[PDB]
Amino acid sequence: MKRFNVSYVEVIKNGETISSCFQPFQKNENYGTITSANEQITPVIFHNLIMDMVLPKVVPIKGNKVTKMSMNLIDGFDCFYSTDDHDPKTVYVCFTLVDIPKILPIRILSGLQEYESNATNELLSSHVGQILDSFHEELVEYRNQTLNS
Repeated sequence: MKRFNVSYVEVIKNGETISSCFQPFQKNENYGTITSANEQITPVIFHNLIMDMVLPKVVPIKGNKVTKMSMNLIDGFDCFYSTDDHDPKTVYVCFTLVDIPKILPIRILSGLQEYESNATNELLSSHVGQILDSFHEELVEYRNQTLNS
């Protein structure tokens, strides 16, 4: 099937990871990418990627929300960064799969903002998945706002 899955969701508070959603899967039924040549990297690689690339080039969003570094931090996954809706010292960096378009990670971070919890290396991951399922529902709902049929 054609589903989604944020490979690694590393949150950041004051330039320091607060939460993290780093869990392997080996492309189960979401998106073909990780399975062997993308399950060795440690959250630190991404945590340092972000911190060393994203953080030193992050922004509190002015009218984008969940923007990809477009710097090619690493190969195999897609890396974007979304700062808190009211706390620049509370970023939200996601590490989806290159196969994954540029819309899930957007709903993931913006989604975590839908809740009130996302400050643990096993909490944000929650809404990430709970937002993942509801994500598509939005993609479907999105196909009926101003269309003919």
